Amino acid sequence: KGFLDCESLVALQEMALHPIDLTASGCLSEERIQKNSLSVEGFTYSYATERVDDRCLEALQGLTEERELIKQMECMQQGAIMNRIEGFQSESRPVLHTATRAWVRDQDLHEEAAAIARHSKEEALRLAEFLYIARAKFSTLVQIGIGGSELGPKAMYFAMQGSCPSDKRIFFVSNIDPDNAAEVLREIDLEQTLVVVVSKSGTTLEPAANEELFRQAYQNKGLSIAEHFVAVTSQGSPMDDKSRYLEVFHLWDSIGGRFSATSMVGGVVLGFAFGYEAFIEFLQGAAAIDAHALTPKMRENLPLLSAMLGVWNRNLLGYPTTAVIPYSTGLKYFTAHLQQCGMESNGKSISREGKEISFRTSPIIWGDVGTNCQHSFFQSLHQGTDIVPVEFIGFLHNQRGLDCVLSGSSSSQKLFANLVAQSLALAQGRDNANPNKRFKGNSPSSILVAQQLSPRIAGSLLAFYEHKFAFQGFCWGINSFDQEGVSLGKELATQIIGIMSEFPEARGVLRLFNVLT
Amino acid sequence: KGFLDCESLVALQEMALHPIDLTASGCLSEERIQKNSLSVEGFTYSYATERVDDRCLEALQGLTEERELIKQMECMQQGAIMNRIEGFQSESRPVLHTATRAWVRDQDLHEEAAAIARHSKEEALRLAEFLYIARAKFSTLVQIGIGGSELGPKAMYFAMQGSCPSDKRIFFVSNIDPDNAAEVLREIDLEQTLVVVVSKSGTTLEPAANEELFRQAYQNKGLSIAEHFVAVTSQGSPMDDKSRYLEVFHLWDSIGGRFSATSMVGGVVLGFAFGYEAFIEFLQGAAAIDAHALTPKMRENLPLLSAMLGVWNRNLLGYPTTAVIPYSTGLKYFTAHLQQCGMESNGKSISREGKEISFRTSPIIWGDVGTNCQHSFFQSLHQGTDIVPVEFIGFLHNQRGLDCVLSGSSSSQKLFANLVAQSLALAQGRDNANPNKRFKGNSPSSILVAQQLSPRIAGSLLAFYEHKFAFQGFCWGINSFDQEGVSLGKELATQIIGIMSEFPEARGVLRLFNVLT
Ligand SMILES: O=C[C@H](O)[C@@H](O)[C@H](O)[C@H](O)COP(=O)(O)O
Ligand SMILES: O=C[C@H](O)[C@@H](O)[C@H](O)[C@H](O)COP(=O)(O)O
Repeated sequence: KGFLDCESLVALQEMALHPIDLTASGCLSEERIQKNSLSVEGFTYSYATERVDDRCLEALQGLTEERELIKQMECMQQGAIMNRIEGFQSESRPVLHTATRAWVRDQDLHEEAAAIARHSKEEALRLAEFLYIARAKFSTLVQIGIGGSELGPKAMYFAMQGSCPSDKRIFFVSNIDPDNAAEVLREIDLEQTLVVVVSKSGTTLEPAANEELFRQAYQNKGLSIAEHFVAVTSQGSPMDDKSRYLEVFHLWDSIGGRFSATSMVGGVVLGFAFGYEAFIEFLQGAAAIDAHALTPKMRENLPLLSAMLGVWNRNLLGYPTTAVIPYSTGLKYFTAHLQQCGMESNGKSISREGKEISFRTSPIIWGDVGTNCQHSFFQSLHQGTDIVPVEFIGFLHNQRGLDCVLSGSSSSQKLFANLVAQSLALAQGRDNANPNKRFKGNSPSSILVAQQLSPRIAGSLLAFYEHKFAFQGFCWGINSFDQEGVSLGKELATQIIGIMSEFPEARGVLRLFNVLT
Repeated sequence: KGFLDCESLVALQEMALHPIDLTASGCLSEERIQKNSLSVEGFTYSYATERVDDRCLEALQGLTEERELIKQMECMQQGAIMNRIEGFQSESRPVLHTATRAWVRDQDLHEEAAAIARHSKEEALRLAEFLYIARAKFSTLVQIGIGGSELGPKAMYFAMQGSCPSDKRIFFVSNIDPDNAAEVLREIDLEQTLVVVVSKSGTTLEPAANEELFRQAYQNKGLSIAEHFVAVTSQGSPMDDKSRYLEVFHLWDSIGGRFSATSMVGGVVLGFAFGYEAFIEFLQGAAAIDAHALTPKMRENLPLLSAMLGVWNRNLLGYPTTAVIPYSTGLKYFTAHLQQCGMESNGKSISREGKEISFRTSPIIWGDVGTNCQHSFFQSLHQGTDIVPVEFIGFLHNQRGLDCVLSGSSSSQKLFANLVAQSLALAQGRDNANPNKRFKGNSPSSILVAQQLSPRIAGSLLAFYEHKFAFQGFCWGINSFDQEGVSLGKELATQIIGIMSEFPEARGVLRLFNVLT
C-alpha cells in the first residue's frame, strides 16, 4: 500500500486539522514531559514540544506498520537491492553502509552484506597497520574530495576534535575553486603532509583537478611525490592504483557517498587525527544505533520516531523546512552534512515504482549552532510568518574541560538551559498587549541530549540521522540511495569543459557568457 | 497605501497565475539574456533565469513607486526615525549604518546622520593611529562577540583574506559554549594576542562570560591583563571604560548590530588583519552602493531589483525560501551573515503601524558554496518536490593567483562555467523517457558577478544585501530594524541564570530538566 493509500495516513489527515495547542495553559504538564520522551543508547529524546498527542502517535505507529518500515530497514541492512527503480534503467544495487561497521559487534550477515563486513574489517586492520607508521612520519593531513567524500568526514573530525588529544593539522580541499587549494597550500609543510585523495568513482573533476594541483606543488618543491599521496576509492576504480599512491584504501559500490563516513572515507582522516582506537569507538557508536533501529515500536526507536515526527511536520502539518540546531561547538559542521544526507537522499519526486508522486518529500534542511542562533534567525522562528520545526541537539557536559562558575552556574549549564528555555518558549509563546512583543508559539521542536560528545556518541548521532532519512524514504516509497541530479551536475561539468576546449545548455551558456564578461 | 492595497500588487497577482515558462523552447534567447541584465558598480546582474517578463517587471516597478521605496531609502540614509512602531512602545530611533561609511565620499548629511558620519571619521582616524602600534606588537587577534558583533566581521574577514597579504592569526569566540573559548585558547600565544571584546549593549551574557574566561587565562599565565583587551561598544555603555581596556572604540544606538560590519565592529579586526587602507577600501565599496541604491528605476538599481525579484518569488509565486550560492571560497561565511541580516530584519509579522499582517515576510535564507553544492542538496533543487529560488554569486578571477590549465581551461573558468550551466539547467530542465532522469526546470535564479573579490567588492556586496533587505522591509511595510525575538532570547538567558542561582518557562523548564538529566 503506497504512502497516501494507507489507512493510518487517512486517520492522520483528520488529526492534522486540529493539532494539539501547545500554548494552552497547563498543556506542557509533568505527565506529558515524562510520557513523550525516550532515553536509550546514551541519549534522551523529548518531544513534548511537538504538536502530537496520543491519538496522533498511535496512528503514526500504524503508519510504520502499514508501510513496513522495520522490514525495509532489515532488508537494507541484510543486503537486499534497495537502490533501484522498477520499470526503468537505474543503479540496481544493495545499500550497505551499515555493513562497514557491523563487524565490530557479532552479527549474522549473509551474501553481499557479509562480504562488505569482512572487507571493511580487512580494510580497518590495514588502516591500523598504516597509521602506526603514518602518524609517526606526518604532522599534516589534507583530504582532497567533495560532497560525500568531504562533508561527513569533516563533520566527524570537528565533532571529535574536543575529545581526542591530537597535534595533527587537518585540512579539506574540495571546491574546484583553486582558492581553496591555495589557502591550504599557504599553510602546510609539504614534506610533513600526507595527501589523502578520496573519490569513490575516481573520476570526479574536483578531486582530480585538486590532486593535480598538489602533485605539481610537490614537484615544484622538488619532493618525491608518490610517497605523500594516499587514495581512497571504489575497488577496481581508475584510481585503485598502488603504483600511483603510497597506499590505497577501498570502499565499494553499495556504499553511498553521503553514507560513507564510517568507511575508509572517514577512517583515514579520523584515524590519522585521533589514532585507530578512536575510529573504532566511532564505529561502535554507529553499529549500536544500526542494531537499535530494528526496534519495532516507534515510541521505543530513536531514528524511527524522529522520522515519523518529521513526516508529521512535513506532510501532515505542511512545514517545508527543518532547522537542526546543535548547542555544540564540536557539531559546527554537522548540519551541513545532514543537509546533504537528507536532501540528496530524499529530494526526489518519483516512487521506487517509477510513478510521479503527489506529495512532498525532503524538506529544506538548514540550521546553525546555539546559542548564536538565538541572536540571529531565531527572530523569525519566534515572530516571523512561517513555522519552522526545530531539532535541538545538546549535551550536559563540554568536551574540552574548560569552564567557569558565574552567578552559581557553569557555562555548560547556561548552554543547556538556553536550549531548554527556547524550545519551551517556541512551543508555548507569550501573550502581550504590545503586538511587537507577543509570541504566538505553537512552533514545534524536539530535544536530543547525550552526556558528552565523544567518538562513540558522534558515531551514534551520525547513524541516527542516516536511519532517520532512510525511514522517511521507506515511508514515502522513494529511492533514497541514488542521485540523478548530482550525476547531471557532473555531466554538465564534463560538457562545459568540452565547450571551453551539441548539449541543451550550449546556445544558452554562450550568450550568458557574453553578457557576464 | 499598504502592501496588499497597491494597484500594482493587484496586477501582479493576475500575472502570478501564469508566469513565463522558462522551459519553452527558445525562451532563453539572446534578446532576453541581454534585456534582463544590469551591469553597474563593478557587477553584472543577470535575471533571464527568473520567471519574469516585461509585463511583470513594469508592474514591479510600479510597486516600488506606490510603496515609495526610494523615498524611504532616502529617509533612512538622511536620518529619519525608521526604527519604530506607531501606536505602541518601541525603540523609536534612526537607522544609520550608511552614515558609518558615508564620510568617504562627499555628501550632504544633516542632524543625526551628519553626527554619525563625523564620529565615524573620528573613530577611523583613531583606528589608523591605533593600528600602527597594534600591528607591530601583536600577531593574533581574538574577537569576542556574538550575533551582529561576530557574523558580519567574520564573513568580511574571510572574504578579504585572499586579497590582502597578512601574517595575523584571527579567531572568533562567540558561543557561551566554553568549548568555543577552549579551542581558541589551545591555539594562541596570549602574550602575542590582542583580545577585542565587541558588544554594542555591553551587557550580553556571551561576550561577558567569554571576556571573563580570557581575563582569567591571562592572569593564570601571570600577564598584565588590561594591556591586551580592547573594547568596541556603544557610547556611554557599561563597557565604555578606558580604565578597563587598552583602548575603546564606539558605535552608536542607531547602528544595528546586523548592519555594523562597516563600523568599528568590523573596523578593528579587519584593520588589524589587513591594515587600515584595506578597511577604507571596504568602506568605499559600501558607500558606492549606498549612493547607487537611490537610483529610481528598479531595472537600473541592483538592491532594488534584487528586492523586488525576491518579493515576486516570495509573495507572488509563493516560494518560502531563498538559497544564496557563492561560487567563492572567500565567501564561505557570507551566507550565514546574510541569513542573520535578512531573517532577523524581516522575520516580522506586524506592520510599522502595529497591525498584524496577512502576507508572508522574510523567507528562510540558506545556502552554501559552489561547486560543492552541486554534489549535495542541488539534488533537491533539480528533482525534489519544492521550488527553491537561487541567488548565484560568482567571479571571473580567483583571489590568490594559483591556478592550472587543464584540457584548455583554468579552474577559475571551470568554476564560473559550472555556475552558468546550473542556472540554465535549473531554469530550462530536461525531458527524458526515464522519469528518474528528467528535470522539470522552471526553478528560478539570478547571477551576480564581479571581476574579482576584493575589499571594495566585499564592501559593495555587503551593502547590496543590506539595502535589498531594507527595500523588502519598506515594501512589506514592516520594521526591519528591531528584534524583539532576540531581546526575548536575552531575557530568557537572564531568567535561566536566576533559576540556577516566576517566569512562564519556570515550571516547564524544571520538569524538562528532570527528564533530560
Ligand atoms: O552520495 C554522495 C554523492 O554522490 C556526491 O556527494 C559524491 O560523493 C561526490 O560527487 C563525490 O563523488 P566521488 O567520491 O565519486 O568523487
Ligand atoms: O542586530 C543584531 C542583534 O541585535 C544581535 O545579533 C546582537 O548583535 C547580539 O545579540 C550581540 O549584541 P551586543 O553587540 O549588544 O552584545
